[PDB]
Amino acid sequence: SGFRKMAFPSGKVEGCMVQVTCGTTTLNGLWLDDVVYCPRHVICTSEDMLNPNYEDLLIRKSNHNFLVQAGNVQLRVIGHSMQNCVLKLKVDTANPKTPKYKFVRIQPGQTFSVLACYNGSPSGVYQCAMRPNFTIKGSFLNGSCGSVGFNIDYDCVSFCYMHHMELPTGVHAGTDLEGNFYGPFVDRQTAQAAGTDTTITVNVLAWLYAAVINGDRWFLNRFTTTLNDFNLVAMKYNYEPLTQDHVDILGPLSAQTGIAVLDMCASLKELLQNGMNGRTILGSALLEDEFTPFDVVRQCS
Amino acid sequence: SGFRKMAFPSGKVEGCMVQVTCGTTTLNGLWLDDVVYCPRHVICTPNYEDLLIRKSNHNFLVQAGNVQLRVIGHSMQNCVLKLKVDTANPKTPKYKFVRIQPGQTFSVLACYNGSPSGVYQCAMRPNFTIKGSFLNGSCGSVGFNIDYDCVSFCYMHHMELPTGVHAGTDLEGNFYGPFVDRQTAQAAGTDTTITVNVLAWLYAAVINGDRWFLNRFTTTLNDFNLVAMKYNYEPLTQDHVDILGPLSAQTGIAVLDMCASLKELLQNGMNGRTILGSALLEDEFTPFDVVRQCSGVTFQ
Ligand SMILES: *[C@](O)(C(=O)NC1CC1)[C@H](CCC)NC(=O)[C@@H]1[C@H]2CCC[C@H]2CN1C(=O)[C@@H](NC(=O)[C@@H](NC(=O)c1cnccn1)C1CCCCC1)C(C)(C)C
Ligand SMILES: [Cl-]
Ligand SMILES: [Cl-]
Repeated sequence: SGFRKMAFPSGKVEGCMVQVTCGTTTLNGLWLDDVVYCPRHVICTSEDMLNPNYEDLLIRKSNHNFLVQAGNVQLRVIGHSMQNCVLKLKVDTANPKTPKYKFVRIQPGQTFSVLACYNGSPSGVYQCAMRPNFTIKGSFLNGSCGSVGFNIDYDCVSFCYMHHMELPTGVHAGTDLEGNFYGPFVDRQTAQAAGTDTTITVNVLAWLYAAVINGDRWFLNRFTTTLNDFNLVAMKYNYEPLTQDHVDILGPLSAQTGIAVLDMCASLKELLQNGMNGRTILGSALLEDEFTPFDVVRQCS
Repeated sequence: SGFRKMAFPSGKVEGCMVQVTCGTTTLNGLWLDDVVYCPRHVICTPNYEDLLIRKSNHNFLVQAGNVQLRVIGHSMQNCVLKLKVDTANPKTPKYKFVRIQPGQTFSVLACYNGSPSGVYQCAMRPNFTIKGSFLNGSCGSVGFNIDYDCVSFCYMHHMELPTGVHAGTDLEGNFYGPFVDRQTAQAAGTDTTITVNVLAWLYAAVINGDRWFLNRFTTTLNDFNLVAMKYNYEPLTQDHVDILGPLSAQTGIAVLDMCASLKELLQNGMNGRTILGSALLEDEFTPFDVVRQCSGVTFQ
């Protein structure tokens, strides 16, 4: 029993972390096989972060302008290339600690573990979600760029995030491991508005199912709703629309608990109307939206 | 910016986890140097001395991945089994065994069949339980802190209590709390809130720009402790005040000034507001956890 914000064990990722220095900029890189991946803005100066011409800056660099440190060992850079907003440094050594891995681009609502690192060394591991507005609510200080997000379903590491910047509201933006930003963001210091964030409805329902599995029934009611009436109400609380895909996805937790998906929707509608009235669900006084249907089945079964 | 429930990096501990099988019971062991540690209840179907006498070394199946370890010795220490093996763990980190106090936090590496499955942060509750997340097969999962490349092992998981909270031992097999490794009736005591940790988390909030709950008021240790008692909060000691000293100095909010904030929150509630995305007063971050996370301390 119990229900925690549970991260993946970080060891497979810790053995991939290195420090990358170009100029006076030091940040983290990810060493897989004979390639180090890091944010391309490691090549930028103070005098040019508004409108950097990355192609013009990179052509001016030598392999020897990149200092790559794995523990107290310098790796030899024998080549460099840019893929979207990630820099790929070819190095003379394959990482002997390279795990089984893949690169996956995730959808809003998906969860992943972050290993927050400084100077190529890990500080901590925590759980995050890709917000509907394509930010993440991370915990990152200066130096954390090149920290990664990952899942480890079944001994294979799925890299899904690389950290690049903090927005003025204190939330975070970054790329997949192909260097494509999540959301409308660019690696420039120009002003860039994050969309209004919304609550991940399918995740809140998954968590209510986790609560029932763990023996909490207080918030259930005798009512049902149509999907369309649910979405009309939930939109008024800045909840994401629930789609038929989401209803299908909740089918197995519905089967395990014997509570129909649109019956649980009616419970959520009442909780938005009433609040908790001094009660808690799985030790929270708020409706939690950073557990996916898959995360609930992983932790509860 | 940002403030998350952050665990220690788990890599040093992942390389120590093994599967222990005795008869029909499979659970987790911790492999350090040439010894595997696990709950003594692995030998059960209790008179532990007697049950153990009847076991030869080959009764204990220890697997480190798909490699069998050879057991050459077995002894009991309190409620832990120590299995001597013929090979030292070449992945043994710098470590020590420590016994923590109620209110102290640590990371749990939840494991099944000797395989790490997840990591989370929790606190030893004032009632000596932990609010963990554990299914059948999780016994022998361990809790730990890291302090500059040294792993301090503090917890080994033994059982779930009827309310769904968890009980276990230090790595010398001494239970936290008034629990026994027996199928008899046992209950979590009334729990209380870890006051010094709530104050640390309000400092984390202020560092992260969440300031609405701050007020002009200050209090006394004596006046606040009468309010703490009233709200089933642990007493705040002068040592706790001294421990929050760095956060007082960094934020400009003295501890008894923050206590007057906490009094108002206990008396009044949060009036529809949140702190660091919580509608509850969070008590599973220590002062050291807040300094750690907000200053970017790393592990070697
Ligand atoms: C990272 O590269 C790093 O760890 N570097 C090691 C120390 C040497 C670093 C992480 C900093 C917290 N990231 C950055 O420096 C990035 C790079 C890459 C893209 C832009 C630059 C600047 N930057 C930032 O994260 C900045 N963020 C911003 O400038 C945002 N704007 C504001 O925060 C802001 C605040 N008040 C008024 C006006 N603007 C913008 C917002 C829109 C998207 C782009 C970033 C700082 C300010 C350094 C956090
Ligand atoms: Cl996805
Ligand atoms: Cl969290």
